[PDB]
Amino acid sequence: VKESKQKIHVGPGELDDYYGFWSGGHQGEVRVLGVPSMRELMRIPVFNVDSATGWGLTNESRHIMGDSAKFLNGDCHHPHISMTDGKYDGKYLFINDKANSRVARIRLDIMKCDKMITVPNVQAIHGLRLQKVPHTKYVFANAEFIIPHPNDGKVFDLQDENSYTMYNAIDAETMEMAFQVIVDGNLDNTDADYTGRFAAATCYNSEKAFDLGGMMRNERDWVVVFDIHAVEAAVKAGDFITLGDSKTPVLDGRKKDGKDSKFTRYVPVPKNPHGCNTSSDGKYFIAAGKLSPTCSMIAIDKLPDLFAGKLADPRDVIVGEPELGLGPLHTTFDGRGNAYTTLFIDSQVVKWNMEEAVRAYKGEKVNYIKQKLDVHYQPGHLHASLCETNEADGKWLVALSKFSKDRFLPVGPLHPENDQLIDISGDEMKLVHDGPTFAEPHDCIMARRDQIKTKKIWDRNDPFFAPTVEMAKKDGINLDTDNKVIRDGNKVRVYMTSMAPAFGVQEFTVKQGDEVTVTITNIAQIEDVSHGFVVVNHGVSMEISPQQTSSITFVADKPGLHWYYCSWFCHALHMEMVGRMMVEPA
Amino acid sequence: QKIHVGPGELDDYYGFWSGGHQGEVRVLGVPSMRELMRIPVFNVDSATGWGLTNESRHIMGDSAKFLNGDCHHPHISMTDGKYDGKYLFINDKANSRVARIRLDIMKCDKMITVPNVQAIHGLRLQKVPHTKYVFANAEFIIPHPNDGKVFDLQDENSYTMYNAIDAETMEMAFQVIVDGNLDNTDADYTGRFAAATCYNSEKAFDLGGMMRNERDWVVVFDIHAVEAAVKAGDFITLGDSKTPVLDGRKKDGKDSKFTRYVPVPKNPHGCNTSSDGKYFIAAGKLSPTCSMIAIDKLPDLFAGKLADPRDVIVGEPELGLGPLHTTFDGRGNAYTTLFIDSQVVKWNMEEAVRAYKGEKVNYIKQKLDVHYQPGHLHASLCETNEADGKWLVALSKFSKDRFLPVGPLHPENDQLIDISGDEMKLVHDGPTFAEPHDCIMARRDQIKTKKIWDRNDPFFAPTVEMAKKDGINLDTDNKVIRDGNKVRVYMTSMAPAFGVQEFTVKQGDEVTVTITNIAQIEDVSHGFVVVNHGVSMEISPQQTSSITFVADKPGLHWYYCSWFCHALHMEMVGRMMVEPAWSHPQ
Ligand code: CUZ
Ligand code: CUZ
Ligand code: CUA
Ligand code: CUA
Ligand SMILES: [Ca+2]
Ligand SMILES: [Ca+2]
Ligand SMILES: [Cl-]
Ligand SMILES: [Cl-]
Ligand SMILES: [Cl-]
Ligand SMILES: [K+]
Ligand SMILES: [K+]
Ligand code: NA
Ligand code: NA
Repeated sequence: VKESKQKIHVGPGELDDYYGFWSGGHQGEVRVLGVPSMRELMRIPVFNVDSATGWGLTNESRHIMGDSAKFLNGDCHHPHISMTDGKYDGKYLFINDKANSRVARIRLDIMKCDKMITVPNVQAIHGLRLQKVPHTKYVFANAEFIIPHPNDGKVFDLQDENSYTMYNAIDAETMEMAFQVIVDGNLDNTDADYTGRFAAATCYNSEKAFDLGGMMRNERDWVVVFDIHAVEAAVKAGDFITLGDSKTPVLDGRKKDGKDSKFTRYVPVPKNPHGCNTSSDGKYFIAAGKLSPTCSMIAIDKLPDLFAGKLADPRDVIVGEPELGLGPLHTTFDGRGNAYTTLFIDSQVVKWNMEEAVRAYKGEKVNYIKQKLDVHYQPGHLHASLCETNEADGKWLVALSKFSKDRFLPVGPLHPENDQLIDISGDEMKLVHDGPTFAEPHDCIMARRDQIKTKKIWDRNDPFFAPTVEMAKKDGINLDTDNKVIRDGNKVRVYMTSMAPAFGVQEFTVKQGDEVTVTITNIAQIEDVSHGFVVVNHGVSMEISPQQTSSITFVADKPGLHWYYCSWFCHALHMEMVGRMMVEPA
Repeated sequence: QKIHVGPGELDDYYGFWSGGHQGEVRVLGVPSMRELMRIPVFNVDSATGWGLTNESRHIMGDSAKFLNGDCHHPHISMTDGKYDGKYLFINDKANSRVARIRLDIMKCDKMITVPNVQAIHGLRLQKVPHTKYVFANAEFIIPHPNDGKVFDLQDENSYTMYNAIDAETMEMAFQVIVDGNLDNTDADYTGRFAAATCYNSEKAFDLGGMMRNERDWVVVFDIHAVEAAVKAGDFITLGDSKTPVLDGRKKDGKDSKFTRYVPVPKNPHGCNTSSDGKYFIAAGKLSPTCSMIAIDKLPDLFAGKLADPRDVIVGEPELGLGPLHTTFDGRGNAYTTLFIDSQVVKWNMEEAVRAYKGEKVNYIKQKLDVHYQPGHLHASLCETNEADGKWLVALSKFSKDRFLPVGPLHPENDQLIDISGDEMKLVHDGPTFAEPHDCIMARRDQIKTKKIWDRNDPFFAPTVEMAKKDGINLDTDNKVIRDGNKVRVYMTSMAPAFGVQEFTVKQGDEVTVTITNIAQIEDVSHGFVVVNHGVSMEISPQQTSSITFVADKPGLHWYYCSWFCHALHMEMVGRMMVEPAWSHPQ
């Protein structure tokens, strides 16, 4: 007998217990929440263009985005925190972009996106999870959609032998591709084991169809299990191919005339399975049945025997297949031996015991279902605190529901998502908070307060703006002191320090048509004294926080006087923290 | 007074938060302070496609080239000094715009770039007899014309202008040239008078010059005189704009027909009409006071029946350091933010008026500490004669230690305060991104939203018109129209299938995809994303949306529905096949 009795109210002056990291959904950012208050503490721009900080307008952000800076949209689903020894280490957050096929990395000490990669030769990065053990060496990323190779417009057929999709491994530390694995079918969600050897992904389009009925024809698709040691062995030996102009090593994980690859095993699982979730004790890859009212439990301890050819049938690694309810999509864990699964159709979370499910699969008459909690409505992902680590603490559960209906005030034709906080600390799940969120966060991740350490002010050698320091070095500028205008043909490079309530350069003059770069270094050493910089009617906007350098480039295409001002309320004289750009006519 | 809104309870008030330099408008539930919706206005929204869609870019006009905005002041249209819930208006300081949000669909439906001005800052609505005019301050003095021959702010032709926009047509109504500059503004409860603070009576560009004079002023406008001069044809026009321009400057000590300038210390900021309609209250900022302009003495002031403009001041209470903004409980109390002292000061307006007459009386009732450095504040219904004295939001600029650390950039602290009793009670600390400057609350029953679009809605009527030229009936048709190197795809959508699941174009074709969501159910929104083309939009029930992009890459390119709509949402996809350029002419 233990009761669910956790306090939910975080009063003024009190602090939240957990950080929540929410996908921004189709809006494209990452959002930082306090838990259990469910209040949004910060937005981290990633694939969106952020007017406030200038992400997507500044030179530093467009350098990180690369050529993909041309896109103003993203679609993210799956945020995950880097691990060491199966526990969060607080270093990085990774997230996917399904719209323009990217992975981004966020540095959790500065809460900014610091690296971004377009995954080559694929369309639509969806499933994403991190190696757990010995640490996050790889980011694993699913590309969802089968495409021709090459995709040059000569072949459009999905059934062609060179039409396929690929599992992707990115080096977490360098954010360069490590390798790709061609698979049969497609890829939905993915997870990793607690040794580093195995990773697994669900597949819903084993049929390689494009139409709705075609994609639901097979009784069973599969989860494909990857032998990462075997992949690495082959890469280290040089037996791989490359595709197109990408140097990425490409391994072939497809079955060929019935024969298995060294790199993959295909475990039949019903049906168009969706979630693929590693239990916190490291025993199971759990695939959520979706169209089948089940979850399928893959025993990780049997996978070495599967890849060694010691098992008669790939189904022999299935050790449980509990019937739970209508539309199982995702599973999480309290670390006490229970699994928690969203039922999309039944609109519930079901709590169930994994070892009892395994015994029931053997034919014991034991009831493994503990509780079904109604949620509102149609839940997708769910997340129990520390569930992706061997420290899963079984305290908080968030269920992320796609139809809010009447749970909030009406706000027009478009509705918010209902992210519901559930106390799981005791024997009964208890619903304690409905949190409306914009643009469908799909999944979220929680960390203990003590797992996250942030910088209070920037470091001057920070890699985030190191290329700007370099540019200034070429101009002979000491960013910490200098207030100067460099003229270079039709290029003008203003460098200034800023200190509330004044810009260090308060006027400058240019010729109509000049390309202007303005670089600002906030030399305050006080926490929270951010400055802004907006050029009126030029579409120019950016943030400069304490000890940061930020820069932005625009063309002075309009003759005349053009004011600039500080956008971040910084000082009693903030309205007067302004300057003039004077543009002499052509 | 209920503080906490439990699961399945609804908030009692809507709150409309400015998005600050992030450029959107945010809809909150009060008192829970949870964000229910984001309304993109000057930002590019990846989720809905605002800034990318043809409908949004049509509304933005040429300003669709800007990806940024800076908004501060949201206000709800009024009829007879009460909110009518028709429209929300907000300013853009970064690119000199005013936007209108239609509160039934919670979307920006009109936008205007105010001509011949720089930086739209202060903004407020006529109250009586209804909101005919939107009043908008241009904050910065510029040359006229601003063609790069004159840069000096002291030139005869260097000034800023007060701006009146027709609320219903969102076209310019008139502009009034003023001395000095403009900061905030408000309107009386008769329709005759509006008023604006000025902090740069010096027409300087540096900090000390802008602070030189002991008093700047509140400039009062006689809208009846302006209206009479425009009907009489007595105005000029500037540049290309047909907007009537009237001259509200003093010339040679002589007052204009349209303006009177009331001396007020010092670099005053806020400008707030009391809910009883008696006073324009100006916040003294650098002066530790507010200045109360008796609106009933204004007709006498404009008729030359007063010896000194100061004679319309009937109060100047000393309140504390850095008064910025004032709001009203409707019980004769005013609440003022003290930026430097970091407090809200509650004071009795009539008692302050007696103390100005010499009658010693303590008009200050309470000073509540806020965290930290408050800017604007807002009491529920404060801008109407229905000011109800229940809730107070103070919007503080430095949150320091009030929330978990999230890096060098800190959230703001919007603190909800109970003012229903004699004593202000701090009840909730609400972190917000990008510095909302101001907000506005409305009773739940003052807002009526549509659950599904009307098919004749002007938001997409231009698109319906385009479709008619192609002979399309958007409600039923699934057709691909070809026109040279343009392709216009029209389709219906019903979960979980796109009405046109595949189409083929030539490389380089300009593709418009128009989608009509023909669902009748609430909350069934679809999305549309073209992988790797930077294309993303929302289509809510009975909406038509369209987006245009270049099919610049040969090959097969997937599109998918981004808005979780169904159990088969992962499977709602389509294919664009792009034939290579080398296989087609040129
Ligand atoms: Cu992309 S899917 Cu269940 Cu993860 Cu939301
Ligand atoms: Cu623009 S000012 Cu007190 Cu409104 Cu914030
Ligand atoms: Cu710098 Cu406001
Ligand atoms: Cu249509 Cu999801
Ligand atoms: Ca299938
Ligand atoms: Ca002044
Ligand atoms: Cl998953
Ligand atoms: Cl338990
Ligand atoms: Cl104001
Ligand atoms: K939704
Ligand atoms: K701030
Ligand atoms: Na990169
Ligand atoms: Na317009």
